[PDB]
Amino acid sequence: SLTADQMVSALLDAEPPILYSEPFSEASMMGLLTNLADRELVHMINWAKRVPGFVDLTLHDQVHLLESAWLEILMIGLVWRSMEHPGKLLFAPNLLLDRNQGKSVEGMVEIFDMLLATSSRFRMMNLQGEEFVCLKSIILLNSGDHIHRVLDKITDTLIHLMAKAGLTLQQQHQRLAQLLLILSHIRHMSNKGMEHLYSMKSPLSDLLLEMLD
Amino acid sequence: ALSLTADQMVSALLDAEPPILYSEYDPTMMGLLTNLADRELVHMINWAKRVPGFVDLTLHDQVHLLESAWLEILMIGLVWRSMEHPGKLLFAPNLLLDRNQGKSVEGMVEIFDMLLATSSRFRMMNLQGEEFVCLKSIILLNSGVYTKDHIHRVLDKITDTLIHLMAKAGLTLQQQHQRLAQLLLILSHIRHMSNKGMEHLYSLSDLLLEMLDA
Ligand SMILES: CC/C(=C(\c1ccc(O)cc1)c1ccc(OCCN(C)C)cc1)c1ccccc1
Ligand SMILES: CC/C(=C(\c1ccc(O)cc1)c1ccc(OCCN(C)C)cc1)c1ccccc1
Repeated sequence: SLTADQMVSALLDAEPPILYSEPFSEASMMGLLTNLADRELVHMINWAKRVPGFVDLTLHDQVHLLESAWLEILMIGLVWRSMEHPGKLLFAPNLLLDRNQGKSVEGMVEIFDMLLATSSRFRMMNLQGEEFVCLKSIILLNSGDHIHRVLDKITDTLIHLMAKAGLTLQQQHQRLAQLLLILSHIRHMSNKGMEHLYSMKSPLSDLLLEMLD
Repeated sequence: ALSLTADQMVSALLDAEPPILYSEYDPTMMGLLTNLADRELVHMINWAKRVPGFVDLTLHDQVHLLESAWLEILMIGLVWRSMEHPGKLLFAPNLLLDRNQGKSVEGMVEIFDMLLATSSRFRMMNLQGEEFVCLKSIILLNSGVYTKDHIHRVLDKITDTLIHLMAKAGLTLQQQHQRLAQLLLILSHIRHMSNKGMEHLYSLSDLLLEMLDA
């Protein structure tokens, strides 16, 4: 219903805050991130409810979308924070880790490097905040009819941002392609992430349902 | 390679297309799929070498891109040929499985329904052959690009090719970048399905370098 520019403003206003973290072992480092993550998830839900077209979906669909996309969203949020910190990841203002410390957790050295590669790619493209919030909304809606019309609106919005940037048509859809292809790499990183979290001993849906309702 | 046109890009990719192989005739499942995939893999190497700008890369990079994308390439091919067979996957012309047949297969418990939905998606989008071969080429160059400027230059060109096909088809410019977005978002799902497959298979850098010595 809305215009390409008020879509930007609405999403920007719905942006979650940057939370603070609470040598490392494997269990203490994953304790830090899990905590930050679970705190971060509360704010993600409130953000999702303010993404245009989300609350119009059934509760069953809202939960399902967040359930499959939550790690993707945390990761692209992490990458966005670490953009101006080459060779490092900004989990929190009080938790900036280089590649060296990432070996505290086994199997995390691979995922770590994939996040750093994404961060450099965003810097190479000089990703804007107006585009970032658009990419993040797409992730929430795509990873899981009405949804596609909303997704089609975000595409127009992204194009609108690139057209106002002074870009000709060729560089516009080229950049659009470049951006969306990164999401495939983000999905990949999430998949490898779920594995590791599954490779651990023992409520998201409970948290999702509790806060969404 | 960077100086081709959209029509020359399409023409090169279409003639680079691998043949649809058959499952081994033996009247008297993962074994059949493994056998089929390994024979398909040999044709994939020949195809990849015909993808514009792929041979401009080093031998090491060619191996890396293929080891990262091979299952995605096989899966999108599976989805493509299963398009006009609703609610059923066409692994081979003589190996056609529907859902209940597929539910009883090793670890295809998750991806079968995903592959069908992807096939449903392409069908209701009316995916053209010219678009398909473009998407498959994109997969080849993009899957391992993060795990280099020439690669992104070829990708941008395949993007230019896709847009041209949509403009010629008679789509408005708004419909053009919308369709392009839809197609590329699907690649995320295909990446997702591949990961699910790789894991199950996990329970190479070698053989590729062997095949590309040709
Ligand atoms: C990439 C860092 C990370 C997590 C993370 C990323 C971004 C962010 O802002 C916060 C954390 C991470 C770690 C643990 C985690 O667990 C939450 C789920 N619990 C309830 C099991 C989630 C994300 C991670 C995820 C999986 C495996 C290893 C590490
Ligand atoms: C989706 C069907 C499939 C295979 C397949 C897909 C498309 C195609 O055209 C042909 C086959 C599949 C099955 C086995 C397989 O193994 C080859 C590698 N071997 C040496 C381990 C590859 C793909 C599969 C992949 C992973 C797990 C379970 C099934």
